[PDB]
Amino acid sequence: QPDASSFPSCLAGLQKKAQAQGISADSYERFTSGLQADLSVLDLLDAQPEFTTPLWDYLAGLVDEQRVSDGKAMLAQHDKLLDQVAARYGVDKYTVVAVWGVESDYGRIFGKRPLLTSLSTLSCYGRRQSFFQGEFLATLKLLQAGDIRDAGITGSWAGAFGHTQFMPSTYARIAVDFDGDGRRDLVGSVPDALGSTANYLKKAGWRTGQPWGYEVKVPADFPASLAGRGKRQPLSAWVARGVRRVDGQPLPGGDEKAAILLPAGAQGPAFLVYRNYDAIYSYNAAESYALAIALLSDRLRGGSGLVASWPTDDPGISRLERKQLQKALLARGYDIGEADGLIGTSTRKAIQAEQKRLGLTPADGRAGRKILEALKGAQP
Ligand SMILES: [Ca+2]
Repeated sequence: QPDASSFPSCLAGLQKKAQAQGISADSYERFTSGLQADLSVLDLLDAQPEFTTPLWDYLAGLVDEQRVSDGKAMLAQHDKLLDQVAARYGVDKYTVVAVWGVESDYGRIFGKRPLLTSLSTLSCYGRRQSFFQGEFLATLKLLQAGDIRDAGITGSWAGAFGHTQFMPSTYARIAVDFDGDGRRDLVGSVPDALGSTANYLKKAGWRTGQPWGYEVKVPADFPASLAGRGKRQPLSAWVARGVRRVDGQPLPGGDEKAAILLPAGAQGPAFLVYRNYDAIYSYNAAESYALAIALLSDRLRGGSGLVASWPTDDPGISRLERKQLQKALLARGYDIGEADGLIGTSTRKAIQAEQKRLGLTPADGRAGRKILEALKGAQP
């Protein structure tokens, strides 16, 4: 089993590796002095989840009306900067602000855990030590360079942090100094953050002026077997198969490769995705985040949102509504923690108990509209 007694020898070993890669002993002592193993970070790894979260729950929180209103506020406030970012990297401002909204809520996301604690612990314990050692050493190089200046910086357990939720190795490779002050500051500089977001997408293959894709309508008998991010066909093949834009307009046709996504079955919402969707997808390597960015970018361009409905009687609910649901559960005597809007195991267990009590099916523990409307009390 992991034991805290091994941590000092592990940290001392990493000092020699750090020195070999140009991190000074002074830097290493300054940034790692009083680091302690936090073995609780391993509780979040190779943890089998008890609950399944469908795509429409991710989208209800990532693309909620507050995310859309906040994004339109940022497009207004940062208009001139965003034009300069688009001019310098060839990525449109709606895409850049959509990524900023989904990844960090425009730089407002609470980092639960100190970066250097998570990464040093994961460098010394568990089954991914070599990977996390690279991330740990990349963080120390960024601190030595003064790109990062807060050794107590917080982020995800896996080391994603700042406006962009880059991991340290991504930060090293992709971060830009947009404002030209000699610092690549993705924590405190909105210019550096938006420029780095754009640079990430450019490096991932973004084609200037091309769409991510769009929502489409497929015919009743469209074969679900043809769908998937990996299964591209020329647009002419999709036209031949009766695929159309959701407003009935034809596709462009010709020879450009595109995939159809049917994340919720042959008559659920359908998406035609181009190479720029693949660039977006690379940021989180998860359809939930990739379609959140694409659909938020559609809302920020003044789109009304998804035309098709998800196959549920229980639509997802906003971040504000998740807080209302958590307050409702606390009011009914479920000790689920703070009403922070994060739907974790404690909340989902209380939802499932209420679903079974109320005869709601499925008793899936989802934070959906059905349980919200059932449990809301006074002044939600
Ligand atoms: Ca800068």
